[PDB]
Amino acid sequence: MESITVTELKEKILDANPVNIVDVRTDQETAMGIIPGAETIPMNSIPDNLNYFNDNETYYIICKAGGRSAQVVQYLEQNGVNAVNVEGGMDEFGDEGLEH
Ligand code: NA
Repeated sequence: MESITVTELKEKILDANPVNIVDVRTDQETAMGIIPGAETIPMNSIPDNLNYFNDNETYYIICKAGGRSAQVVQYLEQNGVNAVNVEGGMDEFGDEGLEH
């Protein structure tokens, strides 16, 4: 499985194009704020939303703590999707600069 740190993810903002981020937390959690540009698809619904993922692209998956997102990454890869886990989750990403 592939993974990157939150520090690495933030520095990605300084790159040419924005990366694809998928926030798999639940509704009330995302209600507290999300990373600008992130798509919200709860983990439980990932199996029914495979059509969202473009096979030619890569998706960075984030959750509250980093474990559940890793589970989603493995699931996605085993279904032909390119995914990377964001280590530490939103806990480590922090509550600064989020979209409310
Ligand atoms: Na959504």
